[PDB]
Amino acid sequence: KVFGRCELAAAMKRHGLDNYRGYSLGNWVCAAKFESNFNTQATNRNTDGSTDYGILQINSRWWCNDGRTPGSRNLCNIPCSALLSSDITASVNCAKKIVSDGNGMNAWVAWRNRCKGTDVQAWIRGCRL
Ligand SMILES: Nc1ncnc2c1ncn2[C@@H]1O[C@H](COP(=O)(O)OP(=O)(O)OP(=O)(O)O)[C@@H](O)[C@H]1O
Ligand SMILES: Nc1ncnc2c1ncn2[C@@H]1O[C@H](COP(=O)(O)OP(=O)(O)OP(=O)(O)O)[C@@H](O)[C@H]1O
Ligand SMILES: Nc1ncnc2c1ncn2[C@@H]1O[C@H](COP(=O)(O)OP(=O)(O)OP(=O)(O)O)[C@@H](O)[C@H]1O
Repeated sequence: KVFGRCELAAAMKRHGLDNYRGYSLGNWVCAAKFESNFNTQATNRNTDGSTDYGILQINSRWWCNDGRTPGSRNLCNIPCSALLSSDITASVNCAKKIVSDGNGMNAWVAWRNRCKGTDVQAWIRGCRL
């Protein structure tokens, strides 16, 4: 599923990401925009043999199991395929674990490089949530 911007904002808010660990909703929408272009099915392989999955590009070395990543830890205790669903629940639940882990949203490279410190509230402007 390719979400619209306000559609994803509303879904993320329904699933409890607004201000989760102090990160406002626009941070999460901005991260999804630049990680996956709002496409739940996005997958991208990394140099180390892991792959990133879903709307928030969660990686198979630490967070989910894809059966092909040496040293997989599966800290979200989920198959990576679950992070590709049209229903964002599994991605949200895993993202909540990631952002609680010490580095906050710096776990998402696209957030660090394209969202952090910017006017992220713009990502929810005009939306009826
Ligand atoms: N009665 C239920 N039976 C089974 N699962 C449930 C039930 N109520 C809630 N859930 C679980 O809640 C998870 C997420 O909540 P829910 O499906 O209600 O979100 P939503 O508001 O429809 O989401 P979105 O706004 O993204 O469409 C679902 O994956 C489902 O597993
Ligand atoms: N892949 C990553 N996963 C999680 N946190 C990360 C990752 N890469 C960087 N960070 C953290 O994000 C924050 C900023 O990252 P960055 O690499 O830019 O900072 P740094 O090397 O500590 O120095 P500076 O920000 O001063 O240039 C730091 O806390 C860094 O530890
Ligand atoms: N400062 C830290 N010291 C030790 N372990 C840490 C630290 N920060 C995070 N971790 C743990 O390291 C593992 C990877 O966390 P991290 O936030 O770096 O993940 P990631 O951004 O998805 O991966 P990567 O850094 O490989 O790109 C998790 O178990 C996290 O709990």
